Amino acid sequence: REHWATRLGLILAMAGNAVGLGNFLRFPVQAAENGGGAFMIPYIIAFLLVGIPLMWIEWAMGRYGGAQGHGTTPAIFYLLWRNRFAKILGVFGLWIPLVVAIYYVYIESWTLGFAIKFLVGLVPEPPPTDPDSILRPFKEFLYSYIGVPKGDEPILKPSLFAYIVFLITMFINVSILIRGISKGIERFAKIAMPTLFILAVFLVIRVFLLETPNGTAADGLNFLWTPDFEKLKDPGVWIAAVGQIFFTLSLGFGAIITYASYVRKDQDIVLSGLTAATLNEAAEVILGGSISIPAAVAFFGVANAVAIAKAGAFNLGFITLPAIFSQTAGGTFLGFLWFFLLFFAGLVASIAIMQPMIAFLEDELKLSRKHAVLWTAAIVFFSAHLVMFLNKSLDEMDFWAGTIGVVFFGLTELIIFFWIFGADKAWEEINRGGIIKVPRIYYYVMRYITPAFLAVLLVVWAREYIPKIMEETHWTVWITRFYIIGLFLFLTFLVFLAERRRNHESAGT
Ligand code: NA
Repeated sequence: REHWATRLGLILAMAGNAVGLGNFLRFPVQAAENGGGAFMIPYIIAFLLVGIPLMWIEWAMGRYGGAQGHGTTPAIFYLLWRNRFAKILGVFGLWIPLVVAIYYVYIESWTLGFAIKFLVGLVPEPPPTDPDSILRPFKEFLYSYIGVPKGDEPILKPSLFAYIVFLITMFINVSILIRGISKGIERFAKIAMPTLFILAVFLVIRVFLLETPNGTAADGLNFLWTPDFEKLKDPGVWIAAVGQIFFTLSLGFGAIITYASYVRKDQDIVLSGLTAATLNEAAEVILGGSISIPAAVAFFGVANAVAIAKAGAFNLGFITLPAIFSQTAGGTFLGFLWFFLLFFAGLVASIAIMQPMIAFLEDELKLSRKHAVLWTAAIVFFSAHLVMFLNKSLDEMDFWAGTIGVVFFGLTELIIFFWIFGADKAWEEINRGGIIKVPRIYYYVMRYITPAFLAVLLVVWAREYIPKIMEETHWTVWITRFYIIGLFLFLTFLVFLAERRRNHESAGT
């Protein structure tokens, strides 16, 4: 049973577990939509009150579980709280990261293919003042890549290039994963993370060199870090912030769990945990935030940039930014560094979220790692044809898995641990082996404040928001829902087969 070779590599694998497209694509959008410093106050408080305490919880659960030879939730949950219903609530730990992995690798597939075309100079050349005559070639460029419908039909038809780049991205994930935890993953994490922070810093610097009549890049800064204290009363903001906090730290993914289960029993989660997190927060609020937004706020001024991120998630990353760059000396290459940064950022993140499914096939169904990975790739590859060819199918999985399910699972796994399993046994399992220890106040966050946050939020969500989604939507949503439900069923059948194999051989041995 594998463990992390070196401590730094651990932290670097854990920081790359958190760090990814969320730092770069996602964060700028959620902050732009939610109005800068109006988003940050919630984001920070959520970080302390939710992200922080939740990460230690997931850490401990992973380590505690790995000690018993179990990396995933369906197993671990049985241990903390003994039930057939503990296993069932644990199937969300396989399900969330799987469904997320489905559309996530595909979006990272985009970054790779763009970086490729952007290097070789296959990008479009805009006409030598007007923003729309500028952004359009790139809008068309992305739309041509992912095959956005020209018709009414909710039907995507990606390019032969995008398709093959996905197969490649899939291969590259396999190649990292098939070498295991220390050899495959921990190596790459040591390479990638510095390789990442360097590319980011360079871009941050190079982006600060932008000025137009419309603004400096220091305009975007003071938009992001200067509060609106009135929006403190707006629930949608608080809902947006925690959605970022979860997604950013890979909370509720059953990710931190699986990785941490390869931590040796004695090893400190209480420092390495905090470190890899504070690394991500750097890659988010410091690096990630200081690139995409300030560039647009510089070119188009604030209000227009804010209007671009509302117009789509991929507007800023895949369209606006490379467009801005093309107005500068060697901007096509500076674009390649953008998408190259993204690929490497998503590659550390994607190998993390495909692991839980792999660790399961290993720890439970007793599959060779080679086999665990191939099938995990096969399932993800196949299932994603839905995301690729069906319009807005991507939106659906993001909502159920990486939006709702993550919060549902976070509160769930906090309850199972800090309540059912009991407070102090958990409080011990955390600080145990710790190089340093969790502040006494954080005991009382984990027990009360944290779940009080998630429960109340999950209310203000369900009551004041959700039904419109479940109602107003086009009927193609039921195709994704159908499938990803049959994924839960499929997974539950494996949890079933696992406990059956357990019952049979344990009676013979
Ligand atoms: Na992130």
